[PDB]
Amino acid sequence: AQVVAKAEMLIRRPIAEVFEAFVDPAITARFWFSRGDARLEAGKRLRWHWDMYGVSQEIEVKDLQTNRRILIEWPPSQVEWLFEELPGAGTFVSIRNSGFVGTPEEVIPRVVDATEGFTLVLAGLKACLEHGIALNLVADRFPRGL
Amino acid sequence: AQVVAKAEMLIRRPIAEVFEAFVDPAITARFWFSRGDARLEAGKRLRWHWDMYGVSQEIEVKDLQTNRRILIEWPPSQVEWLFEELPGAGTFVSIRNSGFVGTPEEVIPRVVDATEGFTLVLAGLKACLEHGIALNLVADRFPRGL
Repeated sequence: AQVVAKAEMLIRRPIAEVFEAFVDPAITARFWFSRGDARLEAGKRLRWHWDMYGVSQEIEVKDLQTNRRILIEWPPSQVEWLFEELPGAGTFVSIRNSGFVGTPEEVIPRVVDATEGFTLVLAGLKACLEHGIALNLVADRFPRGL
Repeated sequence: AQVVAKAEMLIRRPIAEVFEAFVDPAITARFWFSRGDARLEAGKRLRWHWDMYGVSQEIEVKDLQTNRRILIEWPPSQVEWLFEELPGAGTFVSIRNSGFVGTPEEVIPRVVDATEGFTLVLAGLKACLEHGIALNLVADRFPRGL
């Protein structure tokens, strides 16, 4: 029974726009990381940077199906995005993160943190695309002086 | 040693306003449930309603410490809010939900569901108090159709 961190949300915009919001880093940087090196494409390695932490990460696009699926791997934890149209209303986005190894008891906190983090990604996505607002959920989860 | 679903977030408003957003259902309903049939007080038995889902839950306020802590029980799962002034930034809010039973792949999907759910509460809280916007995360998490 694979242990999966999961977050899902309806985004009330067309699927081509909601999919592009994860492919084009100039959009993704409105709600998730600080900057990304390039557009996602199948088989490509690239870096995502979180300037407000100390952190960047090289990722590899393992699968990219337009308006349907994104699978990326960190060099073997993986994160899958699935996009389904809800006709007339928008795009239902589902994020699943797998690859947690260890005692289940050491993984419960890791699964908690990943679930909250991808839930933040979707809520920021929604505020950005439906309201034009930068909610700053990623930065404000870990404020200075914490 | 207990399993906790948990979500935390900085809300950039004064602690008294951030605390009151959970005590007054005319405020809480802007980002979480549909309605609540009383203001929270120590020892009160209360119902909260999610009319969009046809669901309602009776809750008991076990502890209410003004601007510091709320502890609610459902008939026994418990949810704790802690509120802490980050003087140079705002109000850091932490939600911890305990009362998961079983220790395997039985509790992990439920701690995931709960972590996602309380993360949505805090992002909606942030959007409502900092931007005055109803993000509608709760209703749009389980859209009818699909």
